[PDB]
Amino acid sequence: PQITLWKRPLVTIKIGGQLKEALLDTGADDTVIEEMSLPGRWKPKMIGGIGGFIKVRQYDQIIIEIAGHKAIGTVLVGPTPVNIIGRNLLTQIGATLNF
Amino acid sequence: PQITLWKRPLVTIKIGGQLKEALLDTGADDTVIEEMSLPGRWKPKMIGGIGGFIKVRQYDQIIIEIAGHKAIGTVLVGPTPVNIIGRNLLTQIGATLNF
Ligand SMILES: CC(C)(C)NC(=O)[C@@H]1C[C@@H]2CCCC[C@@H]2CN1C[C@@H](O)[C@H](Cc1ccccc1)NC(=O)[C@H](CC(N)=O)NC(=O)c1ccc2ccccc2n1
Ligand SMILES: [Cl-]
Ligand SMILES: [Cl-]
Ligand SMILES: [Cl-]
Ligand SMILES: [Cl-]
Ligand SMILES: [Cl-]
Ligand SMILES: [Cl-]
Ligand code: NA
Repeated sequence: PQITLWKRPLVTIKIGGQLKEALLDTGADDTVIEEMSLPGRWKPKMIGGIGGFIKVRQYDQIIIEIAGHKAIGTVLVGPTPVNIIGRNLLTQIGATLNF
Repeated sequence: PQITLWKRPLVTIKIGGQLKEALLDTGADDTVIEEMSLPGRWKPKMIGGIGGFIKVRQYDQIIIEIAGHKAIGTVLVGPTPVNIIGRNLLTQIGATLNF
């Protein structure tokens, strides 16, 4: 499907067995998800945005469903006010920006 | 025109007669440009993202060119580490997300 940008590009995702809303974000290098109880090994990482950096948990090889597309990759979990799907997973599902 | 996301989606912009590089960011409501001198009336605003908030100058009705496309809209000027083209201008250049 094709998504115009008149509204935030929000989609349903599945992660750890749970349905969530997240923002398709071409301006993000990485995927960051709100604090949740996710199984898997992780390590601490700093990630940055406008306003500086936050401390997140980095989980590798996490299976995530994005608008019905499966993808496996790194997920960061931390105090974001919004779930965002970054380029590391957008590429996995074949997303592109067109105009 | 189609842009894959294996790398940051950066393009050349012209603002205030100066050339700059900016990120096309479907996750950003607003367009934010690094500190520069811009003619025009403006008002203070604070905008928020991953590490929190920054103070910006809001300029309305700025003529800007993005990847060869003309647009006129609101531009926020402030201490962002990366120039960002948000949805307010991406809709004017007819960007869509495909996947
Ligand atoms: C630009 C503004 C209008 C502030 N909007 C936003 O920030 C909204 C805020 C929303 C709510 C909080 C959760 C994030 C979403 C999406 N964003 C946009 C969103 O696209 C935002 C834009 C951006 C890009 C680069 C640098 C700064 C900011 N990207 C990001 O926040 C991602 C997060 C990540 N690490 O994956 N940052 C980066 O990918 C990134 C890249 C280069 C950097 C260089 C120096 C410092 C920081 C850097 N951060
Ligand atoms: Cl809009
Ligand atoms: Cl566990
Ligand atoms: Cl290169
Ligand atoms: Cl000033
Ligand atoms: Cl005006
Ligand atoms: Cl003109
Ligand atoms: Na041109």
